Amino acid sequence: GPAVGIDLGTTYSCVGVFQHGKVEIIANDQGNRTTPSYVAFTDTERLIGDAAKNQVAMNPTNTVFDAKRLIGRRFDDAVVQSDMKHWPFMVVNDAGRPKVQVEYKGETKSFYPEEVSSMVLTKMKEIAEAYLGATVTNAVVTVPAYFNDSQRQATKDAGTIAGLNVLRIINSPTAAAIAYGLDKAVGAERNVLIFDLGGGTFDVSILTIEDGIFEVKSTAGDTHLGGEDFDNRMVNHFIAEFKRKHKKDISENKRAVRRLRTACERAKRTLSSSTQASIEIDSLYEGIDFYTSITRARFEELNADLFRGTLDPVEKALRDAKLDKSQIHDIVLVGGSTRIPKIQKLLQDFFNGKELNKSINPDEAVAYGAAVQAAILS
Ligand SMILES: Nc1ncnc2c1ncn2[C@@H]1O[C@H](COP(=O)(O)OP(=O)(O)O)[C@@H](O)[C@H]1O
Ligand SMILES: [Cl-]
Ligand SMILES: [Cl-]
Ligand SMILES: [K+]
Ligand SMILES: [Mg+2]
Repeated sequence: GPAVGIDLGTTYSCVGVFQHGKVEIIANDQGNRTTPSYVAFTDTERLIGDAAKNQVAMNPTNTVFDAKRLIGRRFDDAVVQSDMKHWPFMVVNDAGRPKVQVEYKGETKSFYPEEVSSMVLTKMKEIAEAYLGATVTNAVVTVPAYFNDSQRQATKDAGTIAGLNVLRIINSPTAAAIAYGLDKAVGAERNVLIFDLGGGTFDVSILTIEDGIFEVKSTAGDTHLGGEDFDNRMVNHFIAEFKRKHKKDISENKRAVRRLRTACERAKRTLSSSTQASIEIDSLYEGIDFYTSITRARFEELNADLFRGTLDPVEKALRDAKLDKSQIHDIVLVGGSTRIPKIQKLLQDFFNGKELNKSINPDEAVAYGAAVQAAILS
């Protein structure tokens, strides 16, 4: 006490605490309200969060991310087998269970997905503690509505290992609805749609709420669609640009590409607020600096297809919920990618002008709700 709410995301995590009737989204040591769900291993240390992602470009093999794509799954799992091909780190099989293998202090080591995630939760726990100036023990941790028992169990174990007493595992969409106070009894049932576009996944959930009780009507989306795909479209655009101006292709330089990706991710965030953004990278390739810029319009074209496609899962969710657009009482934005103006237009146009619940930072909405629920449970 106080107990906190932690959003353990695929790419970013967020922790909040509810005090004096208000939720405080807690900033980390670097002043960031969300922290990368990254962990890195080196000859001398173990890095978590910002410190880990900041060195991902020079240490691709021992920097782990996406642990949430493995958590609660078996090695033989089809999705595990597919994802493994795309990760720079190794995933091994231990008695039918996946484990990430890395080099730490010169020796080989493997960790279960819940162990990597416990490291991320420990970081969030310490972040809350630095702010509260007290020890944090109780917490509510979130999971996608589609997680099964094994995944929920593994996420809870990750918390226990982090030294947290998990009060409860709740679904992200429900946490988001709770953040907006949509769980208050108000007569009859209400249909709420959660549009969650994160950095690596896209989830659309339709909930029916009556008497403070939630009913997941349907879920839709794409487990391999997120802000990270928008960054790639930008990376390819600039690889071509650098090639035209310099007669050089930086494609095979893993570090140069990762550093360009990082500059694009940052330019992207700026484009949600401004109509243009500057990209300036020192010594990108062979000592050549890359100073350029990109417009919001340009950014939207490079991603027009991906953006527009987010509406397919929305139509399917409605169909599976046996509901029509007009029957949705509230539309909630979750995920940092929903801060993109063009995406808000697409969703809004689809719902014929209906206003979107977007006052709470989408990438903080889940942690916000979990923080509210954690206080209640305490
Ligand atoms: N202002 C912004 N505009 C566009 N994208 C953003 C903005 N802020 C954060 N993002 C993106 O949101 C994604 C992940 O954050 P969320 O907070 O969505 O994480 P997670 O993937 O774990 O759910 C990233 O792709 C990140 O670049
Ligand atoms: Cl930190
Ligand atoms: Cl449009
Ligand atoms: K998150
Ligand atoms: Mg998320």
